[PDB]
Amino acid sequence: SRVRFTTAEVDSAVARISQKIGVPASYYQFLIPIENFVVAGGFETTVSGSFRGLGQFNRQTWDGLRRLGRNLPAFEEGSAQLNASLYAIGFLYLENKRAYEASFKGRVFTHEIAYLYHNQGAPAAEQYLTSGRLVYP
Ligand SMILES: CC(=O)N[C@@H]1[C@@H](O)[C@H](O[C@@H]2O[C@H](CO)[C@@H](O[C@@H]3O[C@H](CO)[C@@H](O[C@@H]4O[C@H](CO)[C@@H](O)[C@H](O)[C@H]4NC(C)=O)[C@H](O)[C@H]3NC(C)=O)[C@H](O)[C@H]2NC(C)=O)[C@@H](CO)O[C@H]1O
Repeated sequence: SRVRFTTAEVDSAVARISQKIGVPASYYQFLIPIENFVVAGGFETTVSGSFRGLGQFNRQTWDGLRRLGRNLPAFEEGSAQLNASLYAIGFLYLENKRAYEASFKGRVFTHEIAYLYHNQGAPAAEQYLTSGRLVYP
C-alpha cells in the first residue's frame, strides 16, 4: 500500500512540471518531505486508504480539482503515479493562490501559507489566517 519513488525521479518530474504550470519547485521541495516517508534515496508514499500520494489528497479534494477542468487521472490511479500526483499538488496550489490573493490583498502567498491551505483546505485556512493564528516575523 505504498509506492516508493527515488529522489532523482521526483526531482526531474518536479523540475518539468513546476515549469509547465508555474508553481515554484521549492514549494514541492518543502511539501513532499513533510507529507511522506523519507527514506535513503527517496520517498515512500501511502496509496491506500483515505489520504494518498505525494500530496496526501483525499478523494473529495482530488475530485474537486477534476471538477475545475484539470486533466487528472482518477484518484486511485493518479495518486499512485508520480506525474499526476505532482500536477495535483500544483493545481491545488494555483487555486489556493487565487483564493488567498482575493482574501488577503497586498500580501504574499508564501510556501508556508500555501501549505496551510493544502493541509487545512482553503475554507479553514482562510479562517485560521483571519483569526490571527499565524505568527509572522
Ligand atoms: C485531523 C487533521 O488535521 N486531518 C488532516 C486532514 O484534515 C487533511 O485533509 C484536508 O482536509 C480538509 C478538511 O476536510 C480538506 O479541506 C477541503 O479543502 C478543499 C480545497 O481547498 C475545499 O474544496 C474547495 O472549496 C472551494 C470553496 O467551496 C471551492 O471553490 C474549490 O473549488 C474547492 N477545491 C477543491 C480542489 O475541491 C473543501 O471545501 C475543503 N473541505 C472542507 C470540509 O473544509 C483538504 O482539502 C484536505 N487536504 C487534502 C490535501 O486533501 C489531511 C491532508 O493531508 O491531513 C490530515 O492531518
